[PDB]
Amino acid sequence: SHEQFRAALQAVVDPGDPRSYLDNFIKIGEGSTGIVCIATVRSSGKLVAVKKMDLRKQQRRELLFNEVVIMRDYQHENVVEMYNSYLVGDELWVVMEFLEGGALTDIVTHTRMNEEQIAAVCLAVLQALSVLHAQGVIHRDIKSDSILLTHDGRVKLSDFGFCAQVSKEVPRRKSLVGTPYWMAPELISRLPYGPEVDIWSLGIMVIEMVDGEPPYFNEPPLKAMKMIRDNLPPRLKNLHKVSPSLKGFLDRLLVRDPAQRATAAELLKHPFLAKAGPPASIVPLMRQNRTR
Ligand SMILES: CNC(=O)c1ccc2ncsc2c1
Repeated sequence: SHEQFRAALQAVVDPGDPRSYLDNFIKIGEGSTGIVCIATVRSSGKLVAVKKMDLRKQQRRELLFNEVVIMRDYQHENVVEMYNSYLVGDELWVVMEFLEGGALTDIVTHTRMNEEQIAAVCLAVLQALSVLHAQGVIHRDIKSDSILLTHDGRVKLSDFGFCAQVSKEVPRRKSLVGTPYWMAPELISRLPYGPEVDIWSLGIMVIEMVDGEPPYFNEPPLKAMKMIRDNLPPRLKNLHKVSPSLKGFLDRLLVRDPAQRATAAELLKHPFLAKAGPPASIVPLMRQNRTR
């Protein structure tokens, strides 16, 4: 019953209607759970983003609860700040920070990132992931689309709609969740899994940043998963174009056996990350500075 779920949700969200203090909604994007508008706080002129998820157009609508679990409990500097959540009509609305340097997908699609810039992205995702993983939270949809930048070039994780939680009582997850190309093979094999699955997907994102797209991006989703499961770790299209120090890094990420994969915390001490630049090194890549 759609109505029963709307009622369940009302019990966990902030009361009211944000359209009472917001002005001039403009669509800026779409995910798989919903769309993203920006609005203007009416009194102050600050901008915010509002994530709009229709309750009737979800694969599993119980995952919508993840938005509020994360907003309540797992806020952190390398994670998007989510301010309030409402039930509006038949939609859930999350008001959050507007990350105005946009998504990393736009950068990888049109640009050639260098290793200083790649290393800064990787560092900041791994800061986030170690902290989350230590609390047993697995993100489960790591990809360029999930990484947002501020105008001044600081990297934050987004799109926690598919995340899940592990612990002594529930030590592994079993669900088939994410975006096919970035899925870890243990996950595709339906092994029970842990946070190691985010480390694999980060690798795939490294390859995004190096090659421009993930492995097997030309096959339909179903066939490429078969491919990930069977064949060995995918190779850079452009192996010759990467320092041995970054090959050394990717090699610790794209391990098929989850037990021998690196952890977010171990990978923080890997030498490839010493090359990380500041935030400012990423600013040139953004569409508003790229051609200028
Ligand atoms: C393609 N753009 C986007 O999807 C986008 C951009 C900024 C932002 N700030 C909070 S959510 C969010 C999404």
